[PDB]
Amino acid sequence: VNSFSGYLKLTDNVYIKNADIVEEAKKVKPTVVVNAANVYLKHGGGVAGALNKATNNAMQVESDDYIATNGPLKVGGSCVLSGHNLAKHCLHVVGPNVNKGEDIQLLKSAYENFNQHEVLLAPLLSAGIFGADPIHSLRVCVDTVRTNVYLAVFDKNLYDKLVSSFL
Ligand SMILES: O=C(O)c1cccc2c1OCO2
Repeated sequence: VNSFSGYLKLTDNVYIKNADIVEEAKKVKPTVVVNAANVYLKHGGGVAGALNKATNNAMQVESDDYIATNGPLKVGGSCVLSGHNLAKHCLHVVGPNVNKGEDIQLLKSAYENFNQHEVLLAPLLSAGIFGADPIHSLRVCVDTVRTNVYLAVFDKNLYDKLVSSFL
């Protein structure tokens, strides 16, 4: 049993809810929240800007030190950093950004990072301002992630379309 409430069950391991991932993280304090990161960990907008704002920019300060030491992530890659006030840990995952021309096949590699964690609160990778089709992102998630993933979908309209169209 875990703390997640109000989710619709899609599969054995994937759950979905219409929710602001920031408000959800603040309520649940999950072990792992996933950030929709870029390779520079520049948390300007979308999910990353919202998560970082909720940490009062502490996420960005920590991220800048990580990049100064390690250099940029790979598209499809990840790193584990602090969850600050939102979670124990933040798994920063880089899905391909279609609005930069990145290979959508890298979305499966991105979701494979989730399998290193037993339970996660996450957004749909490469959705929103990363430009991918969220229906596709949900299918890759279901077909890739084997650990227990609680997906937060901010837009109610999109949430209802994802549920209604789910195979
Ligand atoms: O997927 C998004 O575009 C998004 C952007 C910001 C915050 C969020 C989101 O979904 C969960 O909560």
